[PDB]
Amino acid sequence: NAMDSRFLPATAFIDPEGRNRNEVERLVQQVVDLILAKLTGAAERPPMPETVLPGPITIPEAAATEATLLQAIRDMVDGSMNPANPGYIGHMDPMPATMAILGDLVAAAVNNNMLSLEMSPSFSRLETLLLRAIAGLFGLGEQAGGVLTSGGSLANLQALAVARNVAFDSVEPGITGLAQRPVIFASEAAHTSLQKAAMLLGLGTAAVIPVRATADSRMDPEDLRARIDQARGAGQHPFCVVATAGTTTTGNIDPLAEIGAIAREHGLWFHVDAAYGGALVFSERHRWRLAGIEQADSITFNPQKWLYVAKTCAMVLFRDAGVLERAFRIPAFINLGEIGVQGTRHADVVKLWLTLQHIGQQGYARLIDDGYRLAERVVEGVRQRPFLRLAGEIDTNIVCFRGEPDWLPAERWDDWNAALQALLLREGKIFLSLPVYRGGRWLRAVLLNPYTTDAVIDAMFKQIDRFAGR
Amino acid sequence: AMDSRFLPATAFIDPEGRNRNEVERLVQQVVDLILAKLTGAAERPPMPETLPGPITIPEAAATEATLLQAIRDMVDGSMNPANPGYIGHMDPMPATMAILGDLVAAAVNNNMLSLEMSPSFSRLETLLLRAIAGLFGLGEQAGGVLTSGGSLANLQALAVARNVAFDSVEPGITGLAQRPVIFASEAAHTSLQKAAMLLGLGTAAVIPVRATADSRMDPEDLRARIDQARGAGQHPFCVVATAGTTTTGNIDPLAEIGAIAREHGLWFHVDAAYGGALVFSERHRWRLAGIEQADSITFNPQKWLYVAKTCAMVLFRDAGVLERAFRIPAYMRDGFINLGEIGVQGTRHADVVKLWLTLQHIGQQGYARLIDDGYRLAERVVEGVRQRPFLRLAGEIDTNIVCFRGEPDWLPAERWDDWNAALQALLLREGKIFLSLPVYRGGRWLRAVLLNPYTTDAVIDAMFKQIDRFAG
Ligand SMILES: [K+]
Ligand SMILES: [K+]
Repeated sequence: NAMDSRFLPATAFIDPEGRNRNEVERLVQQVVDLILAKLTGAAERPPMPETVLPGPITIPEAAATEATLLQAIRDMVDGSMNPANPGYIGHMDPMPATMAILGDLVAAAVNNNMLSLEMSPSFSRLETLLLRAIAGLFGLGEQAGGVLTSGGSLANLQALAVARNVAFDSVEPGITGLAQRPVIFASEAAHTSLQKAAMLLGLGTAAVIPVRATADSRMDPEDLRARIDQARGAGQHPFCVVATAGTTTTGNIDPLAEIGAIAREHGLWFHVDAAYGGALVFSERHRWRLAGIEQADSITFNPQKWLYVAKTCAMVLFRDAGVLERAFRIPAFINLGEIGVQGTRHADVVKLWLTLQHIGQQGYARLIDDGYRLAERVVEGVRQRPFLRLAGEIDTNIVCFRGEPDWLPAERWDDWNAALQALLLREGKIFLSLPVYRGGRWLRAVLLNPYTTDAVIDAMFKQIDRFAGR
Repeated sequence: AMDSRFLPATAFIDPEGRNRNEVERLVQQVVDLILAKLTGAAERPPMPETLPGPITIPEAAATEATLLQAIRDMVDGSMNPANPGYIGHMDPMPATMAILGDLVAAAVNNNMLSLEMSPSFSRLETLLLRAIAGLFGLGEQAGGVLTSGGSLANLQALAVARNVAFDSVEPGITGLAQRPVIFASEAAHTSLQKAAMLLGLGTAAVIPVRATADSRMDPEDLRARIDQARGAGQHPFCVVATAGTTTTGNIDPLAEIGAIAREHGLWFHVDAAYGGALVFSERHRWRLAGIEQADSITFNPQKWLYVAKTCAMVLFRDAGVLERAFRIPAYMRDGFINLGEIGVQGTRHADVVKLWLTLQHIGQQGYARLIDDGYRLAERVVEGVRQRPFLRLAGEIDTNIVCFRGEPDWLPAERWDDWNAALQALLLREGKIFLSLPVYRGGRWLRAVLLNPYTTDAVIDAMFKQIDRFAG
């Protein structure tokens, strides 16, 4: 009735008996052609878009023309960041695997819902089985399981929610009746989704007690021990320790076995935030760096980062999946909505499973090796240059470094590194990020793009030398 | 390393064109496969024909043929809301542009975490949500963020309400000596209880207000409960009204409930996850009267605006509240606020692309027409029920949702639940018609959600003929 009417475009929906197949096929092909053109041509667009500024938006009364829509897609693509450019080396945001793109097409077309088994009969079972398999690569044991979540922040929130619920039995009565303030410990280098989660969970941001990190940005276990004693002495109630496997700024890995041993000694939930570094489970050569992770009560891991799955794709894993029934699920197989922060949720398992199959464990082991190799080339270039300083030793394919030119007052180093970052981008078409770290602005390389080469790295250093020598 | 033996030729799209031909062919095969399933969706039943073994992640790359067969299997094993007989849930066939929008989003793979990771999309999302906040009538300060589902939008609205009432961003709420509570209809969404658990309030902090026979919140009982809460030494801080209850699709009286919230100094949140779409219908939008005074609104285009999941938002009448009462005191190099700092999520998929493309292609007039046709089908179901003395309506309808059940006099009330389950199974197996069967009022009820643009009077007629045959 609506679709026959003059108030809907003939291609607004796909007629399920094929009546508008030809019109629908031509519209789809125009969008597919445009996208393939932009992506097979991605190196023609710089890593960051040229500056334009947009006016107030209006939602039209009448249907837009296919022309207007295609032009909108064109402008949206041209105005977006372009991590497919070999020069894009700044963030844990990679070009997507081909199958990941196609898996989201497939997911959106069937439009199933992870909320319940009846709404995702194929997908729910697959996600549950795949995450058991992944939990097994982490060595979490037979009872281990998890859920997919829209982002690592939600995975951290859910881990901390469970750790809180187990410590305080807070599912039904909440935590406002408490005389001792609950607190958690994390490296001073750990992700701010811990503070955001602590605020959301009613613990407040201050409940995340920072633990000293070494010169190489790894948590100091002796300091963790100190801070736990201090918390107890102050009448606080520690309930969780978060170790990070791949810190956001520097990509370093905490000493997971030692941290875990301290958490267990003190009866604290041990959560490992392996959002980035968890991908090392696919590399024989580098997997040892995660040693201790197998004793975690929970793990956060984001395939959208180092496994090249188009955003979002992240999970939280529990060593005992049964805990979600005990200390999460509200009073009322298992409909996944009941045991996640989200209810309705897009079927990320489609792009995850298709991606994992097409690249394979050996494929990831090779991508990971090549990331390390580029990273080590950056480290060597920094070592050859007295005016550059490394943040510290690297644990992953991330290198944080900055200029500390001795001919400049330190008060002007932030300006110097900001200027270098802008120049690398403008003239070298190379994007580094510029995080705040240790109270200063540092440059940050994340060597993820499979098409970044040694030549790009040598090119960056050449322009750095030219900038340094004015 | 693409040059290596260890990765398929098409694992990634070479940014200088080197595998363009191979990538095009692979992409074309999946596109053609998906179009056949969707242009052929009426041949697949609304639900798949009826356990898988443990999964193994393969060492070596899978063949393109294995991958294609996986897609075929996954689709054939999926629910199929595109079937005209799928009429059971708030889960629609996706608009064509929403499918294509997600294709575009995944291809450029930007991140809504921050402006520099989503330079065009972050500004577009902020401006579009101001525009939508304006349609809801929230005023010039109104703004919002997209979220992955309405549960997160409800979570975020209730976090902000709690933070404003208790100054809890930094110290938390463990210090409190009177328990914070919220009020909501006994018909309201369970994401309130889940949100309450997450926020540290406990599931019991959601105090249920009596609803009428038509499943609408009773403003008099809300007042009683607020009085009772304060007498019991609780601290009310928020009232949630629901515009479109999940089971029956009813709309709370937003103006009266909001008057009562404002009278008692409580945050007024409207969960318009479903019914919010009425903002695009001149003819039905009056049903939301009072919503314009809300402190916050949850709205889910993935429901009645046909945007492929997920797509939802939380809107605030004063978007500055997010800076004041949400954002943490404080990885990247205008003054614009990175959206990750003012949402529950940090990294987020660019849902704005399918939303904006869909809104433009359907337009306000298209939605008004879609909504009308939904009310027409629902009214046809209501009429069918009225004619059959063995069927009972749950109550008056407010949206395109109809909850009803068999209560046949010739069977004892104790057997009604099994009668209705068996009818639901029958409609599905014989009729190829899917109705959901929620628990409501301690009973099993049938539930029709009349969303598919291709559901016709004839589908409804067939459902009633199967019901008649079953009852005879
Ligand atoms: K150096
Ligand atoms: K009747």
